[PDB]
Amino acid sequence: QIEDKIEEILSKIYHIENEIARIKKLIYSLSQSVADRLGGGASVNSDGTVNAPLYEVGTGIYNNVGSALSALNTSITNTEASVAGLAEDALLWDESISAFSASHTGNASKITNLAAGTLAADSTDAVNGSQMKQIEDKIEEILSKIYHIENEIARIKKLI
Amino acid sequence: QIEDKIEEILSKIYHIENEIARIKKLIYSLSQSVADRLGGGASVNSDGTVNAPLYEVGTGIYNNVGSALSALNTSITNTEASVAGLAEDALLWDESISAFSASHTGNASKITNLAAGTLAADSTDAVNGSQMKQIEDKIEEILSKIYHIENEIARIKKLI
Amino acid sequence: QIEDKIEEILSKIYHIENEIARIKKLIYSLSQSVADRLGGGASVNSDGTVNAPLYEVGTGIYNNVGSALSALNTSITNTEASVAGLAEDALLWDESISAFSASHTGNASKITNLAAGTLAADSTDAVNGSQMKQIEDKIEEILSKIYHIENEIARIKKLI
Repeated sequence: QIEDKIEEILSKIYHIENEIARIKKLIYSLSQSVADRLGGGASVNSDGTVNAPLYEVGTGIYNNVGSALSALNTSITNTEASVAGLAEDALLWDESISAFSASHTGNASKITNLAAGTLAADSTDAVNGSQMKQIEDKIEEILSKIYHIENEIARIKKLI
Repeated sequence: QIEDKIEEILSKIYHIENEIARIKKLIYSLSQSVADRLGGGASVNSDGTVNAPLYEVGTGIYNNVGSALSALNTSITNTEASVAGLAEDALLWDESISAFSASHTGNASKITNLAAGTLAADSTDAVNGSQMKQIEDKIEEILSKIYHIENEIARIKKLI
Repeated sequence: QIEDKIEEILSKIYHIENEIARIKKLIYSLSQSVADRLGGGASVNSDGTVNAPLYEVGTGIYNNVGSALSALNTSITNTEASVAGLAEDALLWDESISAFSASHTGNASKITNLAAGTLAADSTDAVNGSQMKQIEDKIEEILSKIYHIENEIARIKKLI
C-alpha cells in the first residue's frame, strides 16, 4: 500500500493546486465587483487591492464614500441656510391675513425704491411718497385760495 | 523514516485542506459584509461576487456609489439654482436701509397687481393708482369751483 | 524513484503553504482597502470582515451607503419643498410686465403692515391707507368751506 499511498497523495495535491488557482481568481473577481459597485473610477490594483475612487462633490474631490457623503451633507446645509435667509427677508404672503405682509421682526415696515405708479382709474400700481407730496402741495394751494376768498368776502360783507 | 514521512505528509495535507475550507468561508463572509455595508439590496452572488446595489436618487436608479453621489450633487445644484433665482427676483428686506427694497437691477421699480387699500386712520394697507386718481379728480373739481367763485366775485367786485 | 517522489511532494507542499500564507494576506489587504474606500470609520474585524461605517447625515447615523444616500435624498427633497413654498408666497419680480407683482393665485392682492412713507418730492417710499385717509379728510373740509362760500355768495347775490 506504499506506491498507492503516493498515487493518491499526488492526486490530492493536484486537487489542492486546482482549488488555489480557483481561489486566486475568486479574490480578483470579488475585488473587481467591489470596484464596480463603488464606481468613481475605482479599479483593481496589481496587488489585488481596490484603488481609491475619485468622487466629485462641489469643487472638491473625495477618495472615500464617507468624505463624499459628508461633503453632500454640508452643501445641503449651506443651501438650507440660504433658503432660511430668504425666508427671513422676503416680503411674503400671510395666509392668516389674506395679504402680503410688510411686517419685519414684528414691526410694520417701509417699502422704498418704489418707482411712481400710473395714475388712472384702473391702475393697480402702488404709489409713492413723491406722488402723495404733489397732492399735498395742491391741497395747500387750494386752502390759500379759500382764505383769500374768505377775506375778499369779509371786506364786501362789512362794506355795504 | 519512509512510512513516517508519509504519515506526516498526509497530516500536513489534512491541515492544508482545513485551511482551504476556512479561506473559502472567509471570502464569502468578507463578500457578505461588503454587501451589507453598501446596502441598496447588494447581495452575494453564487460565484462569490457582490451583486450591484440599486440606489434611488430623484427619479433615477444608480448601480454604483459614484453615480448616486453624482446624482445627489446635481439635485443640490438644481435646488441652489432655484434659490439664486428667488434671490434675484424676490422683493427683499435691505438691512442697510432698514426697509423692504423695490430696487431691481439698480432701478426703482413698480409694484403692480395691487388691490386697493382700506382707507382709514389706522390702515397699514398700501394704496394704488386707481385710489390716487380718484383723489386727483376731486382736486380738479375743487379747482373749477374755485375759478367759478373768483369770477362770480370779480363780477360783483366791479359792479358796485 | 520512491525517495525522489517524496522529495518533490515535500517541495510542492512547501510551495502550497507559501501560497496559502500569501492568500491569507491578500484577503486582509483587500479587506483593508475596501474599509478605506468606504470611510466613515469602517475597519477590518478580527474575523476578516469589514466593520460597518458610521455616516452622519442630518441628525441621523447610517451604517451602510444606501441608507445614507436615501437620507441625503430626503434632505434635498425637504429643502426643495421649502424653496417651492417660498416661490408660491414671495412677492416676485415678473419679467413679462417689468415690475414686482402683488398677484396671488390669480388675484390682485393687498400689501398690509406697511409703515407710513416719507412725503417729500423725492421720496420713493410706498404710502399707506392712513396717509391717504388724512388727504381725504382735508378734501371733505375743503368742500364744506366751498359750500359755505356758495351760500354766502348766494345771499349777497339776491340781496342787491
